[PDB]
Amino acid sequence: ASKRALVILAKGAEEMETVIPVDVMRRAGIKVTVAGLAGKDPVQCSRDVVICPDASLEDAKKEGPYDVVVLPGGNLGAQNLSESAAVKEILKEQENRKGLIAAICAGPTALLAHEIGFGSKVTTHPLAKDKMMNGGHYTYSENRVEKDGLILTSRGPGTSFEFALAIVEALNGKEVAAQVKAPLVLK
Amino acid sequence: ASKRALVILAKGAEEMETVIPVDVMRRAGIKVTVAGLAGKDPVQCSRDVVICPDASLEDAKKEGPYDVVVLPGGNLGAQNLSESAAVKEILKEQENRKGLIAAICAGPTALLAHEIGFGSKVTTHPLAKDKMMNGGHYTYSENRVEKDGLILTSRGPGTSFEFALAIVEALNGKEVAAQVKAPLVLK
Ligand SMILES: *[C@@]1(=O)C(=O)[N]C2=C([C])[C]=[C][C]=C21
Ligand SMILES: *[C@@]1(=O)C(=O)[N]C2=C([C])[C]=[C][C]=C21
Ligand SMILES: [Cl-]
Ligand SMILES: [Cl-]
Repeated sequence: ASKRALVILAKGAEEMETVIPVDVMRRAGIKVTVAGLAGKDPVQCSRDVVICPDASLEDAKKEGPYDVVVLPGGNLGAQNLSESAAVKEILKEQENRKGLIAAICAGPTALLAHEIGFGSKVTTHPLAKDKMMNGGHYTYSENRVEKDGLILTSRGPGTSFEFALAIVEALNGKEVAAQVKAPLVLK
Repeated sequence: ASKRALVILAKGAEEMETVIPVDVMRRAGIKVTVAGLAGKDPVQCSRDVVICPDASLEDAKKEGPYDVVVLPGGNLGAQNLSESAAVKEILKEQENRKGLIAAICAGPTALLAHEIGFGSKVTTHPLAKDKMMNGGHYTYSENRVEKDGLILTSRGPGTSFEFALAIVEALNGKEVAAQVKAPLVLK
């Protein structure tokens, strides 16, 4: 049975941090749902790329749970995720069931907002560190990708391939990740 | 005056190779037009990410010329670009005016199709080499990014940041490219 990923797409999401994981996960044979926070309508990302979601979050929630819940960054996207009671509910559920939660750049700050994964070692974008560390609820890491307990985090657009491949490894194993990686022409 | 980029978006385009250059160029202050080959409607990319173009190609052509014309890859996207008389016209015009032409992965095969830049040193995805080299009209390179005469080429999703930053350097200079690069958290 194929693994399933939920990628939550909010206004102001970093479009690279959205598309790279979506695409790489699909290359891995993961069934990915790009779910619009606001509804079914197209989403204006941080650098004005407009992406049509596969479904509203409301509807995608009905088809859960998922093997991974993915939170892109972009400061304003992460802020929208942080303010959402629907996101809170999804993440709490995922945490309760011991499922993978993945977040990149400023995305991990939504974990703080929703009180998810306290005590975990995490990374963020350098510019998001102080926000993430308010209260000392996590242990900070400068690794490009970090993973502790349920929580997989990464730093920025430039770590998005590494982040995506870590998700692939967690869901489908090291061999599939390596097979997906090779045709990408990564460094 | 800001530099201007035309990114031609066809069905089957590799969405990473589309979004990374769009986003990075916008970070550089370049005015980017994502132009839909088929018209104004949303475009289903290779891994099913759906992107709404800024304009149809028909309309974007009217606002040219541009400082760079960018051809994403994705085999089926590149094939659609290769078959298009409108693309032929745009590239011929850009070549005639000694403007930058940039293409990635299988994207450079559209240059072959349209007889653009013969004699240039080029790279492609490894799997697109034999197509690109049919007739020996170009000189092949294994560099991650290659640039010769008017023609800037690159290899794959994993070289997209390098490709984008090369475009930024060509248009806006080395210092802007470096400033845009730093916050990305590239290796
Ligand atoms: C991330 O994409 C993000 O979420 N925030 C941020 C900043 C402030 C700079 C560069 C990259 C990013
Ligand atoms: C490129 O994106 C492309 O245009 N073609 C291709 C192939 C065949 C494999 C991996 C990446 C790419
Ligand atoms: Cl941001
Ligand atoms: Cl392809």
